[PDB]
Amino acid sequence: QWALEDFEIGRPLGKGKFGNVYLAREKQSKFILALKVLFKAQLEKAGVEHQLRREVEIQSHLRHPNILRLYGYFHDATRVYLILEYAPLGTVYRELQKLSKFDEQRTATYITELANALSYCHSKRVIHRDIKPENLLLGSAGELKIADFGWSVHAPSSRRTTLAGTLDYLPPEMIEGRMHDEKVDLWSLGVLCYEFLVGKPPFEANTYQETYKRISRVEFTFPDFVTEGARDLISRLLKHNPSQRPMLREVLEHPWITANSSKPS
Ligand SMILES: Nc1ncnc2c1ncn2[C@@H]1O[C@H](COP(=O)(O)OP(=O)(O)O)[C@@H](O)[C@H]1O
Ligand SMILES: *SCCC(=O)Nc1cccc(Cl)c1F
Ligand SMILES: [Cl-]
Ligand SMILES: [Cl-]
Ligand SMILES: [Cl-]
Ligand SMILES: [Mg+2]
Ligand SMILES: [Mg+2]
Repeated sequence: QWALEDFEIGRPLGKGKFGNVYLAREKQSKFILALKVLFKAQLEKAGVEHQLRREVEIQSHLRHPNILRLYGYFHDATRVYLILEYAPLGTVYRELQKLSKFDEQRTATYITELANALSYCHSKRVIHRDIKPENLLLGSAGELKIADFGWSVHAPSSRRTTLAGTLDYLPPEMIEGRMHDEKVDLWSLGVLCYEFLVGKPPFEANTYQETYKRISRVEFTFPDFVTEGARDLISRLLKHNPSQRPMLREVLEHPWITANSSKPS
């Protein structure tokens, strides 16, 4: 139905490994959206056609306040275009660069919004597996929305797709190429909570080889300013054994979360 001629393209919004994303306006309605442009040659070479389909499958059917909407799609023989909800306050990645560190209220509120969205997905045994700040977007009232569901699978799962950039948000069972389930997202929530308070993730290292070792051996420490309550929650999430990490319900009722979040569970 939609074609490229139906849109006026504008401000570049961001670049991922595959997605080139631009502000755009539909001519007849004046509707503002984010147009995510993918190159067919690149998708084919990397073998990630199935990730494009998964992203369309999940995000086109949902209507959750903390998950980014996908409205539709079209294509033209060199490119595929995804028509996305525009997030006008940008990425959490950009916001952390701006502020350097988040206070406890902002942090606990974001973790609440993340746990609300992921609780919905886990109830369907869907695991995201790629929760990192560049994939977390902000709505007009500063509310967090999870995006980029291309890596998502139903649990339990193995891995057949090659890992890309950083290891920093992935748990031991994922980097070691073992069977995995919902608890992968709980580990990543712990990594985020640390990174939001401290300004860098807990296993950050200057080589890939060293990052891998730090993750596999769960080697992290806290700076002096991180409070007892935040240490308790992060320590519960960053457990080597997935079965020992809490359920999202238990995160949402943790005393430090309920004391500091400005949003309810
Ligand atoms: N709906 C959106 N609104 C505003 N910016 C966006 C939106 N979607 C993506 N971006 C920007 O584009 C970048 C890449 O988009 P993403 O969907 O993650 O592509 P990839 O699948 O290639 O990682 C994001 O990290 C963000 O900077
Ligand atoms: S992740 C939240 C829930 C969800 O994924 N629902 C859904 C919608 C459409 C298709 C499939 Cl497989 C789904 F799981
Ligand atoms: Cl499809
Ligand atoms: Cl350390
Ligand atoms: Cl353990
Ligand atoms: Mg991305
Ligand atoms: Mg993607």
